[PDB]
Amino acid sequence: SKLPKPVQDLIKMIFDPIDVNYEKLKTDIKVVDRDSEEAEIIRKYVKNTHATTHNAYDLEVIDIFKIEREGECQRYKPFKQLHNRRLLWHGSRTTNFAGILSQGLRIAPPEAPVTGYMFGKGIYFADMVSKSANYCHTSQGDPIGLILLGEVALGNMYELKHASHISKLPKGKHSVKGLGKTTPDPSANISLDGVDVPLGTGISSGVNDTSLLYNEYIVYDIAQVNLKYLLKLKFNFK
Ligand SMILES: NC(=O)c1cccc2nc(-c3ccc(C(=O)NCCc4nc5ccccc5[nH]4)cc3)[nH]c12
Ligand SMILES: OC[C@H]1O[C@@](CO)(O[C@H]2O[C@H](CO)[C@@H](O)[C@H](O)[C@H]2O)[C@@H](O)[C@@H]1O
Repeated sequence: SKLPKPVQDLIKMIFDPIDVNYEKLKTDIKVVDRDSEEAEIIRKYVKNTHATTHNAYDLEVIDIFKIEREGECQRYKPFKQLHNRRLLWHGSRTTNFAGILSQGLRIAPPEAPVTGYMFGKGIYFADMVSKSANYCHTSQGDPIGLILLGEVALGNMYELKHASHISKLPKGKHSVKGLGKTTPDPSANISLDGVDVPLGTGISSGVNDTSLLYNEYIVYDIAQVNLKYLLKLKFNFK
């Protein structure tokens, strides 16, 4: 295989020779240099947005991959210039990633219940790396996890303090923001190619009557998501 060794390692991690498995993902995968500005920004995002109540583990970045899923950017076009585009976290079990990279993030079918979907059947993201990392269900035995950075086209946000359990938004609303008590310091936000990166260290939001500790972002159209990076993380438990 002519692929870089980090990419070979990733392929083995989420699965028949290696190259056919790579072509099975239908995804261009490049290694972001560890000494690049991209990598510095992403490591800062990981460092600053770890919650205090997720003190069960520390996160260390092993490898950062730049991913382009076949056809995804072509279908994100309708939302490419939509205001309020943010770079957000999405965690998931390693076992799922083979699907995620080949089919993209997807929404539960209409026949599925709304139980367990705090803000309806959609695609969920976080601005706190620990909140997304919790959804990797990493164990002390296998302390390596995968997590996505995705450009989400949030547009006009429906800001909610309590759960709705429905996936239908009012007219002129493109996403839902679950308001948490703690948000990244907005004066530290930066723009990485027209896309906001809320990598500020956590502070209080002032939102009082909220059921969430940290923010959530939900979109209800797969075309509103554009995966940009895939991180491999060492979980260091206490
Ligand atoms: N992955 C992230 O980075 C991420 C980030 C921020 C908020 C997030 N919410 C989810 C989430 C939601 C819903 C589901 C989901 O299949 N429920 C349906 C199944 C179900 N029945 C339940 C009944 C009770 C309690 C929990 C339940 N989950 C999974 C993940 N993932 C989030
Ligand atoms: O009521 C939705 C509101 O937003 C728009 C933006 O074009 O549609 C977005 O929101 C819906 C989410 O439920 C989806 O129908 C659609 O895919 C999504 O882009 C408008 O259609 C509408 O005014």
